[PDB]
Amino acid sequence: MDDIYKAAVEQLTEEQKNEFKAAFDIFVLGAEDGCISTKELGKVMRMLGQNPTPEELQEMIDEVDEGTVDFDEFLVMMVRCMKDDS
Ligand SMILES: [Ca+2]
Ligand SMILES: [Ca+2]
Repeated sequence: MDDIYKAAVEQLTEEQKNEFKAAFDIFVLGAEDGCISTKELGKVMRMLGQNPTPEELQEMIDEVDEGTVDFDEFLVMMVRCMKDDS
């Protein structure tokens, strides 16, 4: 696991990770695909209750990405987004 990610991901409980994975899995054919599209990214985040803004999604893509998002990148983006609730 990339070490920066390791402590965004330490904010999440095992149960949150499992829930997040079940949503993510809806948007891939997991038997052959490990990434969702950048278009799908906001859809999975909204499925999980987050409401990222269009400028934010591009920003997270620029800052987190290693047009695609895999599961650990997705976890980091969820953790970032969870911190902008009001
Ligand atoms: Ca739960
Ligand atoms: Ca559930």
